[PDB]
Amino acid sequence: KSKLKPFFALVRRTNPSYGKLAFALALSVVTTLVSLLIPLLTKQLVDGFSMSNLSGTQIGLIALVFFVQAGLSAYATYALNYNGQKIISGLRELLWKKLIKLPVSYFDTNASGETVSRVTNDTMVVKELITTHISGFITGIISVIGSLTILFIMNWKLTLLVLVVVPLAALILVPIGRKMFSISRETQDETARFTGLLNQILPEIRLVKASNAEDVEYGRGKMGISSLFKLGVREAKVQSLVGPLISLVLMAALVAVIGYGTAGALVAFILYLFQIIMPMGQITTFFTQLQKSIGATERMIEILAEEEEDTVTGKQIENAHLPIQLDRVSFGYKPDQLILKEVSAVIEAGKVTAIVGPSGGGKTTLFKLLERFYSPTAGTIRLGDEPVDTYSLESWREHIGYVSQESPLMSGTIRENICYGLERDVTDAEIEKAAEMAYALNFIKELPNQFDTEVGERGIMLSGGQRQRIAIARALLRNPSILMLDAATSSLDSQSEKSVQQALEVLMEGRTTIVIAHRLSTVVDADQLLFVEKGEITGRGTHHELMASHGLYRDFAEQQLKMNADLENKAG
Amino acid sequence: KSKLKPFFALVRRTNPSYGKLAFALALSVVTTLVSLLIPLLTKQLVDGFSMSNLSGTQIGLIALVFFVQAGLSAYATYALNYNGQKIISGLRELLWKKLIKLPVSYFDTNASGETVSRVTNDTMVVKELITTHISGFITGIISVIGSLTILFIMNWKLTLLVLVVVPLAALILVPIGRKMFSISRETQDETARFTGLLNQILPEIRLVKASNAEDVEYGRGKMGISSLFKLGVREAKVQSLVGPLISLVLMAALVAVIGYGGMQALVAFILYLFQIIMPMGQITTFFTQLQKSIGATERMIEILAEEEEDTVTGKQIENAHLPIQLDRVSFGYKPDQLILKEVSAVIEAGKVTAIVGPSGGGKTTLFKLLERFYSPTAGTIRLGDEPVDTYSLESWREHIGYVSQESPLMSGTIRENICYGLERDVTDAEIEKAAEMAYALNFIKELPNQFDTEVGERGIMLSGGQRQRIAIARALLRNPSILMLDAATSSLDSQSEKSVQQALEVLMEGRTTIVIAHRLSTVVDADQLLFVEKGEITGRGTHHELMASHGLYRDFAEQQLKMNADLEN
Ligand SMILES: Nc1ncnc2c1ncn2[C@@H]1O[C@H](COP(=O)(O)OP(=O)(O)OP(=O)(O)O)[C@@H](O)[C@H]1O
Ligand SMILES: Nc1ncnc2c1ncn2[C@@H]1O[C@H](COP(=O)(O)OP(=O)(O)OP(=O)(O)O)[C@@H](O)[C@H]1O
Ligand SMILES: [Mg+2]
Ligand SMILES: [Mg+2]
Repeated sequence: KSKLKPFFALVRRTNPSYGKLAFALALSVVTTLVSLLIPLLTKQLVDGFSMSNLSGTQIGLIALVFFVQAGLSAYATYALNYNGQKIISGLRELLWKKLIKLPVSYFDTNASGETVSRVTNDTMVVKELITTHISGFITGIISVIGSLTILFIMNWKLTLLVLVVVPLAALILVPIGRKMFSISRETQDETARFTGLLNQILPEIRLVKASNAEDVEYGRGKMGISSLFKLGVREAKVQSLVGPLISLVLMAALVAVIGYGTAGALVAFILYLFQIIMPMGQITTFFTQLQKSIGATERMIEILAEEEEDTVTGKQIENAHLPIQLDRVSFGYKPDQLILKEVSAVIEAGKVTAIVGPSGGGKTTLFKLLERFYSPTAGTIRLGDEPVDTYSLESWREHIGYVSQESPLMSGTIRENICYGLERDVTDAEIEKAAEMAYALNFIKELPNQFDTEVGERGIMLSGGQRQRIAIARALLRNPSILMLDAATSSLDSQSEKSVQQALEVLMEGRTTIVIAHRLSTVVDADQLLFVEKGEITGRGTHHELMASHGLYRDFAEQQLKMNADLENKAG
Repeated sequence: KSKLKPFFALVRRTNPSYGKLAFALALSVVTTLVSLLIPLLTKQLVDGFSMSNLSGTQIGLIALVFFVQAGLSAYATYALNYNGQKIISGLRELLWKKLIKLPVSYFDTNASGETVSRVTNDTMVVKELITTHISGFITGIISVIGSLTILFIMNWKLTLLVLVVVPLAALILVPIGRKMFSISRETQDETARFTGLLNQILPEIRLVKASNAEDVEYGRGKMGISSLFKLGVREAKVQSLVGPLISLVLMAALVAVIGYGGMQALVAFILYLFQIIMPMGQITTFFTQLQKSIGATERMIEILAEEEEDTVTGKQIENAHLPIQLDRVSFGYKPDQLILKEVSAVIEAGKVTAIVGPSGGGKTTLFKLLERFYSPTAGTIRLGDEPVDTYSLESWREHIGYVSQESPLMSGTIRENICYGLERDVTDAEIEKAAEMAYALNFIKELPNQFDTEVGERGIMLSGGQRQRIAIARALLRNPSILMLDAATSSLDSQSEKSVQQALEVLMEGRTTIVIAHRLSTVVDADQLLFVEKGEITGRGTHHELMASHGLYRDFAEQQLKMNADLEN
């Protein structure tokens, strides 16, 4: 609740910080000791060196070493910074591993392109910190405890002033440190908004060439930056406010010396007291910059509490192959506004089931449900009269292939877009058979050499027709028990998909297959068919069995029949 | 060529840096003066102050006021940092405006998700810099010139040592500054690779749940970070190397005082000489961190030389409406491997032309050409017997609508996905007619209130079916002379698109329309049709005119006829 205890708990999860820093902090302490001891000895030494040269050859060597050991402080600056580079790299490690094992039901709410900078830019603020953080704080805290003990009159008999220098200053940093905390949470919640704007803009540059967007999306960037980030000077204004305020209470201690305070002691008293400031200007800098870190990490804390959606809790059950039964499952994408209404159907093995619905139904959502992404409230999904959750959470995903309604590809270099299914044993003499079972090898070999070809970002390299045929090979290399085709009519011609339908029939005969498609002439011979509508389903059986029996549509097909009856009489 | 002259030229383009910094640098100079003058006066003052409380009270209250002007240094630290915040914001301004006016023929080569961080993270390295950069450099350079003049014996009669302290140190920083420059260009060319990895991964999280990717794409991140960025400690190792090496030449000057002065003031000479180090430790820090900036900006320079693809060179010609003629245009996406082979066809006005080709042809690469993105080598594109380049470069884009083969949407809040065509005069009582002409208003009004609805990143809140119908409204709000539909069969059903075809026929009758589509039953009544194949075209005329006459395919249609003959029997 104190916003401080989790932060040291946060760096605690990066384990190996304790080892080398403990050595690294130690020699920086004695670095403060030798810098304490240096200016008093040389002024007596030179008087000592009036003798000069003799003491000098030997002491020249001595000083070189000594002065070489004055350069040993650089090794402390190195070794702190090395463990400084360790602690940031542990954050980026632990942030990234949590980031992909968390449920997909998070990412739909908040902006994948926003949270990505919270890996980078909400760590790099601790790199610049941890030099000024540690090294400045330790070098002062020994000097201030080194001051008042040698200011021995003022901590045993004149204590009533050295109990004013810290606590009255401590009241001053409290609104500053709180305001410093309310700023660093804002900028770091706006760097993420700023980078999130651009990654939702820059890959879509072909649309932003709409010739009126370029005068506008530039204007959104400037309104992104200058109204916020030059308005990030609000940090720097308060940052410079600390200057007078440390002194404005410190000189208040200085005027206090006449209210309570022989004369031979007063002159030495001023001499030691003015050695406090360059120490005191460091410790307050640390307490400022510390609260800068917290607001830059307070957002990063909450994304370490979301609940680890991939479990490997496989109880006794992964392997056998049984039919799939949906049992009154009703899904809500938002729990007060649901779109699926206790649908109940059975997916028998070895036979291609299909799903056909109009635009706006629950077609694709039932597929994302059948990857067990949500497993909603009312209803259970079972297989073999066994509930699908208790098998495992996502080792059951391994048995299934899946292609989306769109065709997604990462920064591919084509052969790696197909590869990571079996992920270790790709068997290069088999990918071409997965290409031949997808009509891919025909229009790949004329390109420069399948490996050597590189797709774009979202896969621009290849085009749109080649995109869909590439992604369908991903499911046909994983060799699944259960296929899941979402759009086999998406971006491909009738010449292609006839080879596709004639290919997977050799594959899938004891391996059941759920495929939805537009344009019902691709699922006419399916062994089952469904007609889903707005979260409800009103159909069963074969298409010929459904056309004569059911009287709901009776022209969904005839909407597509009359679009094809024109082609006969126009040709003959 | 010197890698330095463009950098000061780079900040020169951010104009207003000259104004306030000149005031800001000035009072920091006299801040160095008062810090020079302070420790000598007080030690003589306290002996005169011991003339009691009286000596202190009334002069000392001004000394508090004097100590308030010691806090005036903070205002210099502020005003430097304020102009420090100005110069970074000018970079992000000038980088962003150049970034979107440059040709699309750049972005296909290098990785939009890579170059985006070069807006942010290759500017923020100058923010931390410019405090340590300027303020540290100015506060030393006056002190070192303030030292040797008060070390007056050693710059007129013992000069032969103060001509060693700088130039022999200057040899030492040369490999360091060069190595420091070869490091900062690497990390900043790897922050961009690291962020570019994630934005090509994180929005595709539904695919990365392939259950074997999570154990792998996590491993690519760690191999991204730890093999490179904990290996970014190579900076910090050389960064700490400067410590001995400034002194290891400085004490070499110290041993030199007996080689020329030992046979011949010496006690006061040591006292002023040891005041040089905390100055000298600042100036070398500046020359280190300066070369850190250059490698973090050398990549940023070259993206200010690419050539401004939107010109507003409209010569005399924007407005009239004439047919479109392609004349032997041959496009290469790579100039030694071209895919379009001097295609020649004519697009007559008022009549829907279509294009149908198999997978792998040049069907869209002719649409992206028809937005004048490339305008390739062999051949000219003309309209009205007038070449299309000399009209304007992209004010001609305003007359045209266009939807892609995919359906793209930005972070929308639906009404803003349709809005920025006319971009100032959206006329809220008309968007619904642009929705009614796209079969959008039917399945929008049941959602929570068209404005209030928000799509996802790539429209993931909306459907796939709803995505395509939304994007097609964008062209039907701009009210074009020329439509360009790329996939009216993409993600939409036969119930939808029959309304779509029956809608735009009321719109397009004197407004010509180029539409490609799968599944030839949507272009059967087109007034012209083309059959493009691998960059070549082998068809003309009407479909019924092409089916009997041409003998190339003769079963491209029959490939789709026999798939529909099963539905009757
Ligand atoms: N936030 C959301 N997440 C997931 N699905 C949503 C969300 N909001 C709405 N939906 C619904 O998801 C449904 C299913 O989309 P689907 O996968 O069926 O697209 P499709 O298969 O192309 O079919 P359609 O043609 O009906 O869009 C849509 O009806 C849409 O209303
Ligand atoms: N970024 C790119 N720019 C231009 N051409 C590309 C690019 N990436 C790949 N290509 C090549 O351009 C060819 C043309 O594809 P096109 O633009 O016609 O897409 P398409 O209309 O979907 O093609 P099809 O419908 O024939 O599959 C592809 O075969 C591909 O080899
Ligand atoms: Mg889908
Ligand atoms: Mg296309």
